[PDB]
Amino acid sequence: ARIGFLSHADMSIHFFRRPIMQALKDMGHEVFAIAPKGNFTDELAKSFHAVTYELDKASLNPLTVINNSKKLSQILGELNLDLLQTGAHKSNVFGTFAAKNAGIKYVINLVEGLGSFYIDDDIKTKAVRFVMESLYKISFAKADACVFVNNSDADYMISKNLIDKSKVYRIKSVGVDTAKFDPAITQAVDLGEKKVILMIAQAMWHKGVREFYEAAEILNGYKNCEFVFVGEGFAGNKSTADESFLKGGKVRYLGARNDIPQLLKASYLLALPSYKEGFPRTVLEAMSMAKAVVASDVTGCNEAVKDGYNGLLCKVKDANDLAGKIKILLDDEELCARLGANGRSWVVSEFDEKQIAKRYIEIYRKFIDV
Ligand SMILES: CC(=O)N[C@H]1[C@@H](OP(=O)(O)OP(=O)(O)OC[C@H]2O[C@@H](n3ccc(=O)[nH]c3=O)[C@H](O)[C@@H]2O)O[C@H](CO)[C@H](O)[C@@H]1O
Repeated sequence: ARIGFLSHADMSIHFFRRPIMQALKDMGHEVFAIAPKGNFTDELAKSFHAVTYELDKASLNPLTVINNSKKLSQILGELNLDLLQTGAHKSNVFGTFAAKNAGIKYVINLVEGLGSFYIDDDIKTKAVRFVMESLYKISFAKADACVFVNNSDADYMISKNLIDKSKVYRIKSVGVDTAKFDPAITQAVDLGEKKVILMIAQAMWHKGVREFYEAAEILNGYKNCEFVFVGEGFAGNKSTADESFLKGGKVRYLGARNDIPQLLKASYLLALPSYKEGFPRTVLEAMSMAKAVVASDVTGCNEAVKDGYNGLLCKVKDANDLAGKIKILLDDEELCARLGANGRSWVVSEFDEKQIAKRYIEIYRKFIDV
């Protein structure tokens, strides 16, 4: 009845875990949102028990990551948790070690994307990938189960004998609030009289930001289109576009936004030229808003978008092919609407958050009384 949700970032708790956490709260359980201080901490803290901790999120310095995970073990023990749900690599691995050193009997892991350590292929990153996968063998062994939001990550980690099928649970996508993301009750943002080509993402190079911006240059307002980017940059980050880049192209930059349903309602299609995903939630949000998607033919994207059904797949690291798929849909409105309609139909029947949350709780029921 004391269930914590550990993440390296409060955004995962607030956007992804939330439906699970709200379901458990409603059932009368005490629910903990464990993540470093961020932009959603204050909001999270009036819905659940917010707990913050110091985390060097990207650092790979052993002593930093050891000291950090010792402090986290203490922070976690003070919560007297019955079960901990972790998410993503650093929480899955070091969060599990910390949780077990803290006396938490049950730890459920979650993989929602393999990350940039499977995009980059340099020798340094290949070494880091090997260590992480070696530690996963241990954390997965100490943990009781791991949920996977797509099939490819599960297949892969199984193929590498990192985890036994017995513990693999496949719950496709983290779900989307299809009653909130509902065209009929949403008033579009006013972005003009243009065909808005919308990309929602943190400005990671590995999200395809460069390709989205080059594709904007290539189409250059074709058929009265306008590329729009929603998300945050970060200065002094090799892995990220700075605001100067995000504002300096044939793209309208809106920064961070909370009116995503309204922005999607204003848009003509959603683009996600990611280098790698798990089950992208912005794609789900577009589908729920009955909007067609053009996404990269990469892990995750190619499970959330079926080419010719709810969207079009384009080659990765290829600004011209991304522009081509967008042009195709600009050239054929009746097709673009048909794909969006298929997206809305697919999400309502398989990806509404409420049933997805109930399936997580059925996994928890295996170990604790809810
Ligand atoms: C592996 C990877 O690279 N990403 C995965 C990771 O999500 P990411 O961390 O990549 O986030 P995402 O891009 O899937 O989702 C972003 C979330 O933030 C919201 N948002 C974003 C920007 C903004 O200004 N305002 C706003 O509200 C957006 O509506 C969405 O709900 O986990 C997700 C949940 O499973 C998916 O599996 C993604 O594939």
